[PDB]
Amino acid sequence: SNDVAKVMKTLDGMREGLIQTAVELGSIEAPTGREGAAGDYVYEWMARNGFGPERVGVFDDRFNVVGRLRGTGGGASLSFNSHLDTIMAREDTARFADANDRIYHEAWHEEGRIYGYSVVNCKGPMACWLIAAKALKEAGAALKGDVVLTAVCGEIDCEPVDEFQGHDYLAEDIGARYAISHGAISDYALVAEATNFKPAWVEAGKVFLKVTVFAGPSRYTPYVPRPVAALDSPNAIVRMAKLVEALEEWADNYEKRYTREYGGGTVVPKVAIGAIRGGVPYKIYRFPELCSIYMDIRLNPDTNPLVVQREVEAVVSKLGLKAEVKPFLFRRGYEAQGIEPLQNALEVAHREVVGRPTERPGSPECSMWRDTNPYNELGIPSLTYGCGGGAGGGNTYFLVDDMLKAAKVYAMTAMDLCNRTP
Amino acid sequence: NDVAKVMKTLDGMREGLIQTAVELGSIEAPTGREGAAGDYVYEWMARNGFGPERVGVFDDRFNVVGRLRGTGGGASLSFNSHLDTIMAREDTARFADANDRIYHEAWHEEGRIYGYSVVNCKGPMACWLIAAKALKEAGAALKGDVVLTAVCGEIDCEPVDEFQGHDYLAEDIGARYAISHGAISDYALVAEATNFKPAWVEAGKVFLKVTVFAGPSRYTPYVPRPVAALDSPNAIVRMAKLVEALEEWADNYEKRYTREYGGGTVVPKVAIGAIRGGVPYKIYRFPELCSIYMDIRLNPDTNPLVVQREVEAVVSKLGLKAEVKPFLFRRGYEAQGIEPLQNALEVAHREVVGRPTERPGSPECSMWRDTNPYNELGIPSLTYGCGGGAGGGNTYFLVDDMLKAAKVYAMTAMDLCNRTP
Ligand SMILES: O=C(O)c1cc([N+](=O)[O-])ccc1O
Ligand SMILES: O=C(O)c1cc([N+](=O)[O-])ccc1O
Ligand SMILES: [Mn+2]
Ligand SMILES: [Mn+2]
Repeated sequence: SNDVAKVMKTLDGMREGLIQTAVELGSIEAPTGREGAAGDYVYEWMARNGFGPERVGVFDDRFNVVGRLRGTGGGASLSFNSHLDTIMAREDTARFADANDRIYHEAWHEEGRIYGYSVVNCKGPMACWLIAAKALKEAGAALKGDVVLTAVCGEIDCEPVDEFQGHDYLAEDIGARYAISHGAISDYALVAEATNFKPAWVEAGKVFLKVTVFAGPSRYTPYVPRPVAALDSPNAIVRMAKLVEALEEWADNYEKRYTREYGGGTVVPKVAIGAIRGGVPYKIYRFPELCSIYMDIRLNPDTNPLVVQREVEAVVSKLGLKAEVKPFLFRRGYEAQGIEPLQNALEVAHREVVGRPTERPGSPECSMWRDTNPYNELGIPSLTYGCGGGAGGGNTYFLVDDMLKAAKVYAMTAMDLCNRTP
Repeated sequence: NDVAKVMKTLDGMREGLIQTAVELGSIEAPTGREGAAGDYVYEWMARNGFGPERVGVFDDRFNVVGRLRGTGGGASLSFNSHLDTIMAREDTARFADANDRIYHEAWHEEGRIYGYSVVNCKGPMACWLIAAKALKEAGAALKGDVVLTAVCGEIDCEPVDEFQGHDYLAEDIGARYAISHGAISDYALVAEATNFKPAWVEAGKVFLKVTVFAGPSRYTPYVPRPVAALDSPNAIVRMAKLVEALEEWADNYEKRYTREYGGGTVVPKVAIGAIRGGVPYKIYRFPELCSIYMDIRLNPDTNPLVVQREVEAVVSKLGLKAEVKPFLFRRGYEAQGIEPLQNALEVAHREVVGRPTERPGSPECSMWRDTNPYNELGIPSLTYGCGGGAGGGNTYFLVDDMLKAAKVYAMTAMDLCNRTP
């Protein structure tokens, strides 16, 4: 009844705490690889507010933080999940025209909006359910089941390859899936990231390909043969340039050919060339005999990675090029099974706070990697839901009013779902 | 055909097979220190031109992945075995004689090769390493690639409480990591010890830490007696009562959740693997708490939370205050779309062994093996090897049997890798 109203009033009074928590958290430097400090904040925040957190991680400076709001007994568990890492590092001048742009690294309340990529993704939705949990506890809401509060590291799609290995470059393998596999299990799970108040419970897989084109023989610049046809060039960089336009057209058709509609959303799987190199910049007097490209290829839940690899091998084959197409990352995407209880609990809350039925999610938010996948993979029916446009968009701010709305929806969802008997 | 040629090659590789298993089995490599074994296999693969790569989370605990590349257009088959062994010389806490011999060494006697390190799992590993060599030296025609995968951390060690990170990790940095970072293929054969009996279902597991509470703490000259066990201020005493209740629950668990699948019969068992409270060097006050650590195997269709509730209920029935906390959960799977590999292996087996395959023993279907990650990731996978399981514990292989296995592995590959995906 009004045990909802009681909590809602409480949250209305926590607006200033909602802001500060988001800003203090968003202000912390925490790109993937250095989320340690961000975790420490969240651990101690949970600690002060009595959620009894544990650090659950593979490395001592890169870990997940898990706390709980324990219930009276006999109810279903709900996890809330957001990630501690952010996209931009001040380091990476190789990816951004202005790696040191204020919006990439800081977070502030102007207006009544909160700006910062670190807030959109993801500190942000995290602040929303942290506050939401605080409300439930202090309003003394009746919950039979546990609320699991899971702040994870390494959600962002950084992966090791070649000589870039270990602690510095790992992400998802030590993130959510690790936390869940080591205790953070629950009946259902809500991943709080930015959709536009549109729930999604399908997500994409991905396979990463390293395509290395071979050529040669190496020649000192005064001996290079000219003129020669591009595809016959001894310079592997030259050949690769030709392979790139062939691959871009293949990609244009890929996303359309493998578009697929699920109940949880329409998956539009896209392809991008994310990195190139060959050979080394500090020794350029001989062109390279080889040159590599690095491809991000998203998968719908029903696409086998090897199928995609053969398609790419075929593009190369059509050009008459000798190349190695080697996969160095594979993760599966999933659509949730048995999602209705969480779907419904959320739907009820959403119509109360936002006012209309929920809409079908935007394709990009269904066609990415979010941590709904590890939960789903492990039998915890899971969806994603939060305010604002995705940072991949790129949105750069949240409205404070919308964040408050979300925190209300999160709390309401919990009060419904956590009072069911499993 | 091109088969007889391979068989004859294998008949001639008998001493290389022995040498490889023994040199491999001789290396100290309990889970947590599989580095040296990883180094050996890499160099073995390098010598035979399989172009290996090291794929790992740490630079001294890694997986080794190589390929025997095909002409093009066939199905890919992985062969998988693990680099770690069960017993460490350190483990005086689990074995009465931690420094035996069978636990740590490996040697050629009869026409046997002895050593737990050989049964599990250097030897089945040797079997397919040799098989690949035979295939390569005989110039066998294969349309599809053969992927050679030696993984770390297969064995069920897991971090818990204060034991975290590098030293205590196992499965999270092993096979699933290797597969997730490149070692993918169409099908996968995990070579571990069955008795030439294929299995393609495997069990999951949930580990529970159960802590019983009591108190108040008392200096020994003040301890209240007599008191009923369940009322003792000593948490150790209460835990002792709970242990018996849990053993009773365990006896019935395995029968209640027994389940037969197409891939084998799963009988999920329960063991109390560890206990502690409090510390041995401050015993003048009994502990207000005491913990137990439970290994509970799950069939593929059991939700871990269900098991947690069953145990919480056991505690509740005794009037005890306890915390039941899970610290490990992994799912077990039955393979889907296994038929092509099942058939390829069956045909090979009948040719080499002479009779049809028999149904696997329940324990080989009801454990953790690396068929689970492959299946989880959509690569249909079964287990097959020679000899009795180390969990048995068998302590040797017959070399004749090891040779038979390598032949089955080789033939399986020649069939499957020439079918169109
Ligand atoms: O949730 C997101 O929008 C999101 C975006 C990126 N990104 O733009 O790189 C990465 C991870 C994310 O979750
Ligand atoms: O594969 C096995 O038989 C096996 C046995 C043990 N064990 O007996 O402890 C552990 C891991 C294994 O894979
Ligand atoms: Mn995100
Ligand atoms: Mn084994």
